[PDB]
Amino acid sequence: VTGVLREIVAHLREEIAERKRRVPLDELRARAASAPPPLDFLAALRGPRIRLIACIVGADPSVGAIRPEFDPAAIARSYEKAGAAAIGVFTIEDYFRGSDEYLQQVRAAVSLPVLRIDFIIDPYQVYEARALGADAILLLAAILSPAQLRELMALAHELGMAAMVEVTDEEDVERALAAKAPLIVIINLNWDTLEISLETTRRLRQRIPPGITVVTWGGIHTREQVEEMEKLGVHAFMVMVALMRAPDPAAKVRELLGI
Amino acid sequence: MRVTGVLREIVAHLREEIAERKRRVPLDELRARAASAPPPLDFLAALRGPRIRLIACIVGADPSVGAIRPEFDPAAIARSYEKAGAAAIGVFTIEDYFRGSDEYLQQVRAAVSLPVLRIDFIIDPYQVYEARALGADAILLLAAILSPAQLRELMALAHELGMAAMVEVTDEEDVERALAAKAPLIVIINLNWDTLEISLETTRRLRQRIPPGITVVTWGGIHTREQVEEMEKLGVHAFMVMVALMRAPDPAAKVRELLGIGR
Repeated sequence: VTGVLREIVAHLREEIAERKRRVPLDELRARAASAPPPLDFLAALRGPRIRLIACIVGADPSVGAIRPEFDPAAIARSYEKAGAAAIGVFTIEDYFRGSDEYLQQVRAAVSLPVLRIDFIIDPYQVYEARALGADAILLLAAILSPAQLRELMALAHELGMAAMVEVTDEEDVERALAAKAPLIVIINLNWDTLEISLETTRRLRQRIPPGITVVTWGGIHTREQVEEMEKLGVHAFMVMVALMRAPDPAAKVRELLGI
Repeated sequence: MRVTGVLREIVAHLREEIAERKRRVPLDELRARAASAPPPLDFLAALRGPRIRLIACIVGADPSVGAIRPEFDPAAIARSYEKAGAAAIGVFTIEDYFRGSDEYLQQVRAAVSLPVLRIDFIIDPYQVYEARALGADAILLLAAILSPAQLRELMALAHELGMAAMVEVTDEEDVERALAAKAPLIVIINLNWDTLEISLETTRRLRQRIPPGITVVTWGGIHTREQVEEMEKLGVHAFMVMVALMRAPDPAAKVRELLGIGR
């Protein structure tokens, strides 16, 4: 953690302390115990052919200027019809009020496993994701200490959720291999230059032994790329930017799955 | 489809925010605000040197929302960039999703004597008067998104207010649009919009299509002295840096390193 991400962390700490005040762990521990019971995310992620995780940003970039209001429930449903193996919801709760409600509306609308994409630095946030209906969380191996990585993985496992461990480089990969993570996502982003490139998963995928399920995220927008990743042993891919920019996102899901 | 999905949603939010701002601050009030401000400095002149010039860019927002102790202070950051040798300061304002992003541009403007470029998303003449009332000496115009009439209308409004208008180009079609509009100042954006992939290939591929006499800026994926020297060798007159300055431990030393100078 250093730079703009350091400034984000600083804000996250404030927000988390404020939330703990209003809803202490004990109250949230109970809430999570009574949420929709967790589906098996990792299982959805491995069949004969590479699987699609379709990601929704939990926020209306139009901020209400589009009428008929932003409706992620209907969006997720159309992704599910189009063959998506799982839905991802990028929540931005620390910067927008109702973001987490969008995660709940998606959870109610689909039968697929739901991955919550946010920035987890505290055990209290794993409980929050469970209480909102998530079946999986993300963990940033470049950010967390090797102790917190294992503690957060184990607590997710304790609550019934899968934890996908993000890696960006060779040093992140060894840390995830050290924490014995059975589920890794390669983020195709140079964290220094903010350069997106498929070359990251191409170089790094081979440093992950067979047995661990590999997911790839970033720079995928053609069916050619999807077949290339499937040739690489990659069991699933996440798409977010390609969907947000398609004139018909569900049609892009079908194109990416070759349907 | 050029304007689809998320970009359509942003523009739609902009259109609505501009209409609301217009009703609270009408054109004749804002025109007098612009006319009241100290006059814009010459931004084009700051970019014509014998060496390539650095436009050092600051984001006009606090991602910590106040949690960072010592509070975010862009005035002092801009002063450090000026001291280190920048030719101009760019301020990225996000006034359509954060409230007082424009107050940071005013803080920067009071703090330096360099020309100040306002980096934001201009689609309406109202926003050109706004940038001038906030102290801007230059604006950006995205040629790929404006109609030819709109592009020419916004360039002429900027000129009539004494500001420079930097026309952004992303590909060969954009360049021809800019040259057809007789733009004196063009910035090549080093970004494949399709993938959100950043690369200097764009500037290399498009620089020869722009005749001498037109001032060329390059923006995106610049972070080493060798890249700066290569662009200078291409006759590029200025470069914008934002990302590399924020990741830098000492941002003022990085400015000096990109210019190849000491103190």
